[PDB]
Amino acid sequence: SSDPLVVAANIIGILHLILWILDRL
Amino acid sequence: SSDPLVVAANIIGILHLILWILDRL
Amino acid sequence: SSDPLVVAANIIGILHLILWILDRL
Amino acid sequence: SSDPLVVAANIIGILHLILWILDRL
Ligand SMILES: [Ca+2]
Ligand SMILES: [Ca+2]
Ligand SMILES: [Ca+2]
Repeated sequence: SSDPLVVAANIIGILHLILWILDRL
Repeated sequence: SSDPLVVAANIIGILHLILWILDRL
Repeated sequence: SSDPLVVAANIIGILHLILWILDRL
Repeated sequence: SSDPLVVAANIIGILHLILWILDRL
């Protein structure tokens, strides 16, 4: 299986990066 | 039995995301 | 082996940190 | 033992959060 906390970590990090890039652009 | 390291990572990432959103708003 | 999801977490985090530093400077 | 890839994830996120706060403050 996969750790649900690591998936959550990825989701949070990906969203933060995406929202920040779109904010700047 | 969750990994505290991974829990810490989620707390940091989520706090950072929330603090950044609220600052931009 | 290493968890691919933890590898993705590092890649995302360090990319975000690098892009933000570069943006600011 | 602790997973070093998870330690690094915490170090990156913590550094990034701190740098961003200090930059805003
Ligand atoms: Ca503000
Ligand atoms: Ca710039
Ligand atoms: Ca500044």
